[PDB]
Amino acid sequence: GLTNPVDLYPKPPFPHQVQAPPGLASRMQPRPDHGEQSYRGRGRLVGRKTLVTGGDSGIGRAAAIAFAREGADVAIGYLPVEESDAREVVALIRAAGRQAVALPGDIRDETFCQRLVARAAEALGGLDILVNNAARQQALDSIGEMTTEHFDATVKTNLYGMFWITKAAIPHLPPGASIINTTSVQAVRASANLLDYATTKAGIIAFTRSLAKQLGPRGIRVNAVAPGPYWTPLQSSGGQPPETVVNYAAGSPYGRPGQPAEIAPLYVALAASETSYANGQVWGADGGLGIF
Amino acid sequence: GLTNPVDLYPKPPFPHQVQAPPGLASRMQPRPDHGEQSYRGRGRLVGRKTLVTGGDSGIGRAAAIAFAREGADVAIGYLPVEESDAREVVALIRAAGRQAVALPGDIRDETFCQRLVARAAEALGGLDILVNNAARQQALDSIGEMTTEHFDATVKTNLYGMFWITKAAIPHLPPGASIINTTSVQAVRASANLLDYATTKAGIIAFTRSLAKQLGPRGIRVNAVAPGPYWTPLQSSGGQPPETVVNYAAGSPYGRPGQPAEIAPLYVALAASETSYANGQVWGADGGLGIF
Amino acid sequence: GLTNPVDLYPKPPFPHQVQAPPGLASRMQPRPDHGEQSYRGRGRLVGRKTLVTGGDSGIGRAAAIAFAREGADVAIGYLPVEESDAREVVALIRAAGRQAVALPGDIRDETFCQRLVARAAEALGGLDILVNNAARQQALDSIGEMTTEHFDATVKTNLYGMFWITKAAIPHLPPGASIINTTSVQAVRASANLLDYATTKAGIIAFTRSLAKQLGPRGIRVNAVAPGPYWTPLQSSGGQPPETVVNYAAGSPYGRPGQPAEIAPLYVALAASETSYANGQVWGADGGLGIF
Amino acid sequence: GLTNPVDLYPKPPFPHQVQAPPGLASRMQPRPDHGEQSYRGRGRLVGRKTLVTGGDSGIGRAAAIAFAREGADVAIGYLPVEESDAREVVALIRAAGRQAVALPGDIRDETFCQRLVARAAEALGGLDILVNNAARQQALDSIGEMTTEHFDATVKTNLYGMFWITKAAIPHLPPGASIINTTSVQAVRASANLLDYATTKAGIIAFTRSLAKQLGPRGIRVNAVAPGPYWTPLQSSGGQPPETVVNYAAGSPYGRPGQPAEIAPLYVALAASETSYANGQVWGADGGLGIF
Ligand SMILES: NC(=O)c1ccc[n+]([C@@H]2O[C@H](COP(=O)([O-])OP(=O)(O)OC[C@H]3O[C@@H](n4cnc5c(N)ncnc54)[C@H](O)[C@@H]3O)[C@@H](O)[C@H]2O)c1
Ligand SMILES: NC(=O)c1ccc[n+]([C@@H]2O[C@H](COP(=O)([O-])OP(=O)(O)OC[C@H]3O[C@@H](n4cnc5c(N)ncnc54)[C@H](O)[C@@H]3O)[C@@H](O)[C@H]2O)c1
Ligand SMILES: NC(=O)c1ccc[n+]([C@@H]2O[C@H](COP(=O)([O-])OP(=O)(O)OC[C@H]3O[C@@H](n4cnc5c(N)ncnc54)[C@H](O)[C@@H]3O)[C@@H](O)[C@H]2O)c1
Ligand SMILES: NC(=O)c1ccc[n+]([C@@H]2O[C@H](COP(=O)([O-])OP(=O)(O)OC[C@H]3O[C@@H](n4cnc5c(N)ncnc54)[C@H](O)[C@@H]3O)[C@@H](O)[C@H]2O)c1
Ligand SMILES: [Mg+2]
Ligand SMILES: [Mg+2]
Ligand SMILES: [Mg+2]
Ligand SMILES: [Mg+2]
Repeated sequence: GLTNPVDLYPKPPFPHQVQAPPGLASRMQPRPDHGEQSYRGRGRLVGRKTLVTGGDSGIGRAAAIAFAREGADVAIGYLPVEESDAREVVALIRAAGRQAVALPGDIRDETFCQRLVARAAEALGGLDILVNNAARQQALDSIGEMTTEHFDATVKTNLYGMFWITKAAIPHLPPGASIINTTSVQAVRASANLLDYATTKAGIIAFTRSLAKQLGPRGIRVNAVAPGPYWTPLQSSGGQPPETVVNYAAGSPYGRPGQPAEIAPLYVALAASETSYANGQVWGADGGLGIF
Repeated sequence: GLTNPVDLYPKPPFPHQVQAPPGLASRMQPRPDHGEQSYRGRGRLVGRKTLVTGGDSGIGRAAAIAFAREGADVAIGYLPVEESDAREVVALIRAAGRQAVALPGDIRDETFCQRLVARAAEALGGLDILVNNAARQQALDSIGEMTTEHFDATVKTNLYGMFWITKAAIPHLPPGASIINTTSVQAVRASANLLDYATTKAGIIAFTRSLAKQLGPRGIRVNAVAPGPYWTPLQSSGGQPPETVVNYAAGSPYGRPGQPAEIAPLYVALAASETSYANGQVWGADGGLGIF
Repeated sequence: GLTNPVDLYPKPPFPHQVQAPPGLASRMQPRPDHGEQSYRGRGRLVGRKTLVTGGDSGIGRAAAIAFAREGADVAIGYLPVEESDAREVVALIRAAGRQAVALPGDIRDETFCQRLVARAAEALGGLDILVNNAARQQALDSIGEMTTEHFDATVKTNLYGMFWITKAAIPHLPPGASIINTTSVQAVRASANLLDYATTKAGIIAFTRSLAKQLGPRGIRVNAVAPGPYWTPLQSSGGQPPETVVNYAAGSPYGRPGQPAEIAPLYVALAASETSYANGQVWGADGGLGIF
Repeated sequence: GLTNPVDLYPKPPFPHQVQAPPGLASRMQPRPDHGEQSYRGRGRLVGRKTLVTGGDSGIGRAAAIAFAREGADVAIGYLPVEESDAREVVALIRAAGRQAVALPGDIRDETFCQRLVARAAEALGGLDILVNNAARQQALDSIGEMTTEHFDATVKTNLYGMFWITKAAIPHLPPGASIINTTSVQAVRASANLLDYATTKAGIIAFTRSLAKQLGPRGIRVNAVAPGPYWTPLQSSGGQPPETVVNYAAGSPYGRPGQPAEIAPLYVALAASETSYANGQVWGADGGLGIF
């Protein structure tokens, strides 16, 4: 049946709240909806072998839950401090009857990126969906406040980590495989307070489009997803200022931010074998901002 | 299982072939694949009520087949000369166990656009997916060859028809409904020989994004699909020069054009109730050109 | 010397004000600055032969003044009710020592478009800069309020008029000539209240890019300019709602709208013979919105 | 007078030619035209104080020549091996009657970036035009060939160097100053063989747009220039495969690549004080490809 999207999920104002990054979904108010109850699989990805970075919380968690419910085995990356979020996702993947692999570690470390891919492929018996979804986002009002360490941390997480993981993954990927990279509306919106983050998110789009041309001839599709505002720990752990969290997305056409559950369908559609002429695309889901 | 997209469908060279517009799918060599055998529904749109313009052939036919197999009732628009293509789609909708409504007529006629919507809604018992997919595309190498009649025919079909149909449809659309407009990579690629067509396809994107902001607050989502090259009668009936048809998409990353079957998943995903934060988006499927 | 752009021109709030379209610059509060005092020519367009539609006021007036001061002869189009604005521009072109031609008439009339070009070329002794700058902009909050007459008036002014004038002009344009089309940030921003206008402005970009590919081989360059908010009669005569006029561009990085004087340099640079590899471009001047 | 842009400059085929990067303009066949004879200044930047990275050759050299001829003092960065190109630019700046400052060194070195800005500002008596134009571009057909050292060299040159130089420069820039960043059509075209380069060029655009929003309120404008193909040593020293150099831009609307002379007007126009509402823009000059 039909459902009105406007009031399907919570609207601001939200309680004043902050966490140290990367944060925990379980400490947000309200708790985000990653599709734990609502997502019903229909056999769209049976037997696929998936690695999702940042699969413990937020958009990556929603994708991991959906992939498992569609019949795919799922390895998740995350940072060690997020173990309490990650254990929930691992249990949900397993409750869908599929294999879950927990692979915590810092993707700014090149050797860890190599081990992440090797261990995921070994555990799953192969690899044929890669989702580069982990990110650092730390807002700063001025470039004068941005140290080299700040800029480097954002670029190493969001560009180098993706590069190393993707490079390590390609020798495993058979014809028919899919790579999906999470970008952001910030690639275009380029807010004053997200100078380094926006740089990396625009970079991710060109990386996606170039790699799609490179790998298309080998039968591997490479695509990106461009979210607008979603209710995740990235925002309340310093990705946005606190007043922005309280009134998050209040001025958007629905008057509310997205919940991660709502974007999982884009990841399933892009990975599915039937979506065979989608390559090099950036698919947006921004609730009416109309960016991608 | 995994399937290599590169050789899943035919590659050029194709036989020298030309038709008068709008053409018939059954006269193309090879016959296009709209998903007649391959598309399997999974209950994703049960009971939805759909109107697809240009649903007799090509991308619109692939969308109509998929919608019916996902459980939706489907009305199709087309031009009277296309009856032999259209009756096949009516039969496919009925073979999926759903109601089919055949509504031929010329969408450059404002009164016909009003009757099309009124008759579709009356026959289906409502309306909650509208796909503005019909188009005119007639390549010309120079503006000196483009008469006012040429320009007006393209603009009246691709902009005015969409405007009139959409305006008439909105009073029928409940919260939870979806409007999907087919645009083109030509909105950006803007080839020398498609001056009027490219103008209209860029126009369709801004129309989509503006209307998404108007209707989002009312719970209606408005999105666009941007195909790259697909094997359809629009291309061999004057949309492309004949030598381009012979070698169509030969230089693309897969070395082949898309078949309409491959893009149907985008229409299903955009219409599904679960894709509830996709509004004002343009989703491409261009086989690695990397436009949208 | 250096000048701070932030406070170079007036900032809101502006007096409550409205006019019947197309409006008069002389009735705005404050009066707009089209460069009447500030623009100093430097011989950049000596002997060029120009036609500017909407050259009586706003951006077109600023371009006409600059072209004349750079040594070009200038014909201007405008609507008859704007005679009092137009006579000022004609006097300023002539005070720069160049020829001015006043060509009032409605560009929605195909025969007038043909006469406009023929009379401009006859009077000037040729034609080698064409600026399609006239536009209709009438905001409406809902498609339900938008009659066919409303939509048609916007599309006929902004797309058909450009088509007819451009088609009539090309046989006059020698190698080295330039066509410049004014678009808008609305092509991308696509506000809810500018459904028809935004459609046409996106269309203008694809028209520009396609015609550039068509005419590049003949040595004719075709480019577009994408303004952000400028203080012109288009806004207070129904292009924007009244509260928007009072607080116009207050939230932008400078906190003020542009004055037409500020965008004239883009038109001069695009027309100049030295800018010989700019073809098919869209150059923005939006005061930090960062759209084009 | 009018000049036909099509045959104003050389067209392919060009001789088979390759150099080690960064290469020398003097070894290209034919020698590039940076405007040494053609560019005539008109007092548009009198007394400005400029730093151009990569000012020894190519687009940066054309900008440096034009800036000096418009009345600005010019410091140039370059790599020590390019001294024979750089000394010619120093001589051209001095022949225009302005001060030239030669500042060779490697912008991947953060301490050098700080010294570069400090020494330029000290020598010139201030700083008010900064052009981040240096780049690394090394084509590779596959990500398997791209070592971390390759990726890091491109990212450190094109993103970190820009970040460090810009951060060091801002405390010197008074209201009225301009920052201009050279990007590329590759930000959008994203070719298969330019995976790291295209990533950085898209990043540069978002960096530009974000910084424009930060600095606009302080009266500093930040813009980008997006060249299409130009005849420069970056291309024949590994930026393109050798067979592409031989046939460079043969299929474009003019059938020839740009010469650096042709793009200098964009840098002058963006820096000029009169262009006061251009902020956060990307202005293309791609010869009819129609990208930006
Ligand atoms: N939430 C939004 O509004 C929004 C908007 C646009 C784009 N995005 C994108 O969505 C993606 C997912 O973020 P999210 O919003 O779901 O938030 P999230 O905090 O739930 O997910 C980000 C994840 O990144 C991972 N991560 C961060 N640094 C890492 C490191 N050094 N090593 C390993 N893993 C690391 C963490 O595991 C974390 O869970 C990101 O790419 C982000 O850019 C989010
Ligand atoms: N095939 C491609 O390469 C391609 C590429 C990009 C975009 N598109 C878009 O795909 C959409 C569908 O076209 P297609 O390629 O499937 O070709 P198609 O010929 O199968 O479909 C176009 C349909 O338009 C309908 N139509 C045309 N003029 C009409 C009129 N006056 N009144 C009513 N109906 C009318 C016809 O019924 C026709 O079947 C179009 O919007 C087109 O712009 C196609
Ligand atoms: N002012 C802004 O904020 C803004 C922003 C983006 C784009 N633009 C564009 O700038 C261009 C110029 O408008 P402006 O803002 O300088 O306002 P303006 O009112 O000064 O100029 C518009 C002109 O259009 C002409 N015109 C309108 N309908 C016509 C018709 N039927 N026949 C002949 N001429 C007709 C009138 O002569 C009028 O002076 C337009 O193309 C507009 O889309 C303006
Ligand atoms: N030529 C083209 O076709 C083309 C196309 C699009 C964009 N671009 C852009 O144009 C800009 C200028 O390049 P060009 O084509 O004029 O070629 P070029 O080789 O003449 O200039 C590039 C310059 O970069 C400098 N450079 C490189 N690495 C450096 C380092 N580590 N430290 C200091 N300086 C360093 C060198 O001094 C060199 O002269 C670049 O940003 C490039 O991305 C060029
Ligand atoms: Mg987390
Ligand atoms: Mg048909
Ligand atoms: Mg006027
Ligand atoms: Mg050099």
